[PDB]
Amino acid sequence: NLFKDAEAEYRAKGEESSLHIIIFDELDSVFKQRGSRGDGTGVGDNVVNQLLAKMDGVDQLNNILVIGMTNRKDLIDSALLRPGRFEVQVEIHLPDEKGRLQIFDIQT
Amino acid sequence: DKEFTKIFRRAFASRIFPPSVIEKLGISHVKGLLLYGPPGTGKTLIARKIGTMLNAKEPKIVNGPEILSGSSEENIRNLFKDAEAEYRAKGEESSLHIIIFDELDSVFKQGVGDNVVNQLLAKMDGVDQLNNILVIGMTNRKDLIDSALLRPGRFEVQVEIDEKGRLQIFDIQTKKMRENNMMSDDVNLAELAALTKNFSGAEIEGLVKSASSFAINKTVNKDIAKLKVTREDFLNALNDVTPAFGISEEDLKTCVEGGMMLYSERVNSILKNGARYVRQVRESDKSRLVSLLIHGPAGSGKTALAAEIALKSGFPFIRLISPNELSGMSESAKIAYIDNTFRDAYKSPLNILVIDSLETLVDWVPIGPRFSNNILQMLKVALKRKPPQDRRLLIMTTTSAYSVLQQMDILSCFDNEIAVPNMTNLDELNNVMIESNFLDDAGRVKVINELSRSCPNFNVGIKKTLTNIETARHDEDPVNELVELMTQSA
Ligand SMILES: Nc1ncnc2c1ncn2[C@@H]1O[C@H](COP(=O)(O)OP(=O)(O)OP(=O)(O)O)[C@@H](O)[C@H]1O
Repeated sequence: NLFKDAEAEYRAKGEESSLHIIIFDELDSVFKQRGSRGDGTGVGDNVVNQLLAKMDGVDQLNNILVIGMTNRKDLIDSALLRPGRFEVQVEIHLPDEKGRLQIFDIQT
Repeated sequence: DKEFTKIFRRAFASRIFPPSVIEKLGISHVKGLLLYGPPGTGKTLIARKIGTMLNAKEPKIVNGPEILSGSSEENIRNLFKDAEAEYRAKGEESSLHIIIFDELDSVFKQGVGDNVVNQLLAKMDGVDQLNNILVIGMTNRKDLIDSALLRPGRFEVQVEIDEKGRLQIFDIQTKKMRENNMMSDDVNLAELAALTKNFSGAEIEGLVKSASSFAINKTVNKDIAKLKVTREDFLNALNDVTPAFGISEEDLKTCVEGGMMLYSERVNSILKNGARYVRQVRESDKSRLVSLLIHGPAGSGKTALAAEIALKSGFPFIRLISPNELSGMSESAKIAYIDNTFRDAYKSPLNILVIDSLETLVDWVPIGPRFSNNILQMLKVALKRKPPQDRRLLIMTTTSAYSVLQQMDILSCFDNEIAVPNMTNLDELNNVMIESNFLDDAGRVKVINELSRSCPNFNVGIKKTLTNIETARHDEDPVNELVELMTQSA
């Protein structure tokens, strides 16, 4: 239900469609490994399948950029770490001394 | 092509004969074909091409993970309705139906994933004699396949899935940019192929996009006509993408990083003997296994010499077994790593294998004495095993504890020994000094005079000489350092 606006604008205006960006906080919360097992309600697996279907079989939606912020990459399902799905991964590490000075300046 | 011939000749031959003969004799057509290999080999491509090439029924492509849904069993059983009805209508005349299940191991692991197996096994064999259905199972991980399916009569045939092809796919990708006169002539595609050794198609697309990205950056902080992709972007973008392979040929090149000096003729003699043995292995058809031992005082330099001989050999296959690779492993892991390293040397017409510091692999310490008997026995057995038919090995092992090996009685396993004595005459020191351009002529003439009056017999290893020269270069370039230091290391 989140992608309806992008689909509508794409269908309406071809390549003139503006850029729509949606960002998923706490990505590892729901999209854990889809082979966890447990013999119970499967709503924790069809969620990944739905997102993967709307992200891979996009039907040529080329005006969407999803940003995912997390603290533990290892827990993310491996199926989403491949070309065409979350390609670029940027690591943010601890600041350097000059960055420390910049942060101190900004804070004060 | 070889697999393409095997699968066609052996499996897909029975259907050619007139149907009545098959019906009468009772010969049974092979049912299962398992194509396996690393990701990106194109297993899906081959699966698709097989159906069209053989003029078979339109393939039913179904994703492995999508199988997840009693409705899963309903789908599995419904899959076979068309083939069952078609065979019922005609019989032996039914056309060949092919079903491909991508990522078989995803759902067919050792309870939807169990009921699916139940349905498939119930339909596949027993009451049914449908020889018109061919199921192709493709998986990147062969070990994960259920044992219930790994048995005779099911998936009998297993098939395992280059530089030129890589260049061709590069051309395929580049066509659009090259045609529109936006590519500089300096870019050598073959060079990029030589750089990309362990990359798959998606990685190639990624490198293309990143290299273009650098050209994009060059413009943005109406001259769009000058947007050109340069070789520098291709060189720079290589840092983003990464492969998932490994090579040890580099390890055999770093061991000689310090280079040769030819400070004495015996070095040339040893090299000559090595080139003789390599030729002997190359030419004789009876000598299918040659073992050599290279022994000498510690620090004289033995790994570098063997690595040099191996690099001069030029054989298709060369490898090194060094302690560094085994560090941190448990015993049951070392014994398997050593076994695998040997088992991978029997798949090529000519092979060279180098073993480094034999006594260190065995964990020898003289206080006990303590050592690991299992690895010792494994190596002793391996060093005498003849390779399979028509394949030839050359093994060179380096050691520094000749006496210990004598005690263990392992010495009977080697065919010949080569001794490498460390330099003792000041002439060799002069050669090394001129080779290392340590000092001018006057200093290099005074050093010998200073030494001759203090230490007539030199007896120092080359490694120590090099390190001493390096450390003396800084404190006091004049002789007043070196002669002392070396006298201290005598
Ligand atoms: N025959 C040789 N001629 C010239 N340089 C050599 C020769 N052998 C070894 N060296 C130099 O010695 C350096 C280190 O020697 P190397 O590692 O082979 O010693 P080693 O005696 O095998 O060592 P270890 O003491 O670990 O048993 C190499 O970088 C190489 O440049």
